[PDB]
Amino acid sequence: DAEFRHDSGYEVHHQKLVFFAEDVGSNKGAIIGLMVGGVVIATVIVITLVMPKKK
Repeated sequence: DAEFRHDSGYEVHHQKLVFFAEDVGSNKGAIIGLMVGGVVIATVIVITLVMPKKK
């Protein structure tokens, strides 16, 4: 039993982008730190997809 419990997608897992973060960030704060970083790095890429079609 592990499939009906309310936290099944956290109790049971396999591949996820945060497991690169777990590699560089020493600790939880830095591991989410880095994932919030990732959203800032991916948001800048999305801005620059848009300015060459708009300008």
